[PDB]
Amino acid sequence: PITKEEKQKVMQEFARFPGDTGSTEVQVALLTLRINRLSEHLKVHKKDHHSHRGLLMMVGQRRRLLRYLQREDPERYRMLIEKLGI
RNA sequence: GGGCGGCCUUCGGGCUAGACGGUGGGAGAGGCUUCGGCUGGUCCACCCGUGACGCUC
Ligand SMILES: [K+]
Ligand SMILES: [Mg+2]
Ligand SMILES: [Mg+2]
Ligand SMILES: [Mg+2]
Ligand SMILES: [Mg+2]
Ligand SMILES: [Mg+2]
Ligand SMILES: [Mg+2]
Ligand SMILES: [Mg+2]
Ligand SMILES: [Mg+2]
Ligand SMILES: [Mg+2]
Ligand code: NA
Ligand code: NA
Repeated sequence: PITKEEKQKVMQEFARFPGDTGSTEVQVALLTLRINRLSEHLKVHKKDHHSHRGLLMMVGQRRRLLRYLQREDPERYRMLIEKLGI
C-alpha cells in the first residue's frame, strides 16, 4: 500500500526542489521503495510467481533510469546510487 | 551489445507533443493466501513533475 506517509516521505527526501515529484531521482527512489516492499512480499508467498513478473519489470525500469542519469549527470548518479546502494 | 528513433538550434544549447513519475478515477473471471489479506498488471484524466530518459532482436 505504502500511502503518503511513505510515498510522499520519500519524494520529500529525494526531491531536487519543493514540488519535485518526477525527477529521475524521485522516480528511481520510490521505484526502489516498492521493489523491496514486494521483494519482501514474494517471500511470504513463494507460490505467487505472477507478481514476480513485475518485480522484474520494476527492476529493469530502475536500471534504465539509472543508466540514463549516468550519462547525462554522473555527479548526481553517484549521489543517487547512495542512500539506497546499487 | 546490436538495429531503428520527438520538435527547435547560429550546434553552444532550447523544448515538450513520446516515455516515465505525481494525483485522481475505471474495468476486471491476474496471482498467492492463516480466508484475514498481501500483492502484479491494465485502461482514463490533468493541462502537476522529469525532459526523449524511447521502440526493437
Ligand atoms: K498478467
Ligand atoms: Mg512491453
Ligand atoms: Mg541538451
Ligand atoms: Mg506503468
Ligand atoms: Mg481505484
Ligand atoms: Mg479477490
Ligand atoms: Mg492492487
Ligand atoms: Mg505534465
Ligand atoms: Mg537538460
Ligand atoms: Mg534521440
Ligand atoms: Na521550439
Ligand atoms: Na523505433
